[PDB]
Amino acid sequence: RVINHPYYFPFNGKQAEDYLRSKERGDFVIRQSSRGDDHLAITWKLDKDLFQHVDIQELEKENPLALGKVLVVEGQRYHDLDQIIVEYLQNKIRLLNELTSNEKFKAGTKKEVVKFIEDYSKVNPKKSVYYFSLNYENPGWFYLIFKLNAESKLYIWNVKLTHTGFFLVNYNYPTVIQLCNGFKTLLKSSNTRN
Repeated sequence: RVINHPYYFPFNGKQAEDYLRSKERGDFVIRQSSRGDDHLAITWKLDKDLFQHVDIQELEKENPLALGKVLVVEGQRYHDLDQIIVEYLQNKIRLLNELTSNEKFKAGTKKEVVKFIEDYSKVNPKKSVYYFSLNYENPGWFYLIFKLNAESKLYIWNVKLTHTGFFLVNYNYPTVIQLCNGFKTLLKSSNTRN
C-alpha cells in the first residue's frame, strides 16, 4: 500500500522505537500496523526509552489497498492523518507536558516515590500527601501515589493519559487541576461528595 505522508515509514513497532530513540519527546512516525491492511499505527516518544504505540483503524476504504476516508483512534473519528496529528497527537503531547511540569510530578520510579511518601509521612504524620509519577512499564500511564496521614495506608491509583485529558476511575479530567480535584472527591465517601 501507498501512504503519502512526510512521517510515514513502513516500520514495525521495534524499528520505530529504534528510529525514535535519539529523538525528543513528542517525535513520532506513522507506520505499518502489525496485522491488518485496514490499520495503521503511530509510534511516539514520551521519554527516555519510553514509547507509545497508537492504533489507527481505517473505515470506508475503496479497496484493500486504499487509504480509508475515515480514520479511528481510541474511539474518535478523524478525516485524515494530518487531522490526527493536530487534534489527537499534539493534544496528548500537550497533556503529557502539563502533567510532568506540575509541582506534584515526581521523576523516579514507583519504589522511589513510595519511599519519598513514607519518609514524608514520618515527618508530617498529620498531613496528607500525593504525587504523580510515570509508569515506565505501561507507557502512557501515570501512578497517583498518596497517603492521608500516619495512621492510614499508602495507596496507588492509576491515571491514563488520553487525547482529551487524564482518565482516573470515572472521568477523563481535561486539566491537571480538575484531575487533582477529582482525586480529592474520590477520596470522600459517595454520600459526602455533594
